[PDB]
Amino acid sequence: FHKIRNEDLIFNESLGQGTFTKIFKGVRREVGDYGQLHETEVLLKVLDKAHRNYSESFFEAASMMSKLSHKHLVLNYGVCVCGDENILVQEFVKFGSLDTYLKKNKNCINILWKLEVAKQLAAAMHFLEENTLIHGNVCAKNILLIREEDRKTGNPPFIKLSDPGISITVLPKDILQERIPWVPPECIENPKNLNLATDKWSFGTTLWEICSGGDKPLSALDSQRKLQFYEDRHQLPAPKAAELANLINNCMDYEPDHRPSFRAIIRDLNSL
Ligand SMILES: Nc1nc(Nc2ccc(S(N)(=O)=O)cc2)nn1C(=O)Nc1ccc(OCC(=O)O)cc1
Repeated sequence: FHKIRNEDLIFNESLGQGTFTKIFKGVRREVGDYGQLHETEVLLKVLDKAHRNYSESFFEAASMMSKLSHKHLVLNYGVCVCGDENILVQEFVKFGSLDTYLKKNKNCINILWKLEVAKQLAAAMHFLEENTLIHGNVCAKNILLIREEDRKTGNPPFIKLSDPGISITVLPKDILQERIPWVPPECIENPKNLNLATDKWSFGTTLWEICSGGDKPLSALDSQRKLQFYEDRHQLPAPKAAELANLINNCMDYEPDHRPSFRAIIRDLNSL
C-alpha cells in the first residue's frame, strides 16, 4: 500500500462503525496526474486503537484484494500509519452502503434493480472465485453504491464490493455468532473452514438482504437462537418478493461442496 501522510488527510464527519473500525468522510490533498494538485474526497477506515492486535488481518485482506484491480471492487488509495492510528484510505462512494440504501429506498426498488445489483455482485464474486481469493464478509453493508439507477438514460445502478475487513478466522466467537446467517454453518463450527464456498453462502444471505428492503435476516434471534437455527438446519424465509428465493436457498446450502459456482449463479440470474 502507498503510504499517505497524516498531514495530507483531513477528517470530517463520522459515517458510523465497522467491525472494530470507525468510519469517517475525509479529504486527501494529493498531487495527481500532470502534477495537478487535488483535494479528493476519501473514506477513512480507522482501526480502533483498543483493538490494535487486529491490524494485520484488516490491512492484509484489503491489500490482497487491492492486488486485483476490477471495476466492481473498491479502490484503496493507501494507508496512513502516522501516529497511533492505522487508517485505510479508500475511495469515497457517493451513495454509501447498500443495506442503508435498501431501507431508505424500499418503495422505489423493483426486481429489475435487484437483478442488476445481484448480477454485478455475482460478477465481482466470479472474478474473485477465478482468482481463488476469499472475501469472507459478503453482505449488503459491504456493497457500495457508486451510481444510482437512472431510468431517464436507462443507466443501471453500479455497485462495488468493499474490502474484506478483519477475517472471521481471527474474530471473536461472539462476533461470528452475531454474524449468523452471513457466516456459514461450517465456519461457526470451525472458523478455519473458511473457503471459497464461504462466499457462496454469504452471497445467498446478501441476496436475501437485497430482496428484503434492508431487513436483516434473523435479527429477531439472539446469538443463542442463531446458533440453534444452524443446528436445526433451517433456511431463511423466502422474501415477500420471492423471485430470487430459490437461488438464495441454493446458495445457502448446508453442504459447502454443493453450493453452485458463481458461473452457475450468473447463468441462473441471467435466466430470470
Ligand atoms: N468506500 C465507501 N464510501 C462510502 N460512502 C458513504 C458512506 C455512508 C454514507 S451515508 N452514511 O451518508 O449514507 C454516504 C457515503 N462508504 N464506504 C465504505 O466503505 N463504507 C463502509 C464502512 C464500513 C463497513 O464496515 C463493514 C464491517 O467492517 O463490518 C463497510 C463499508
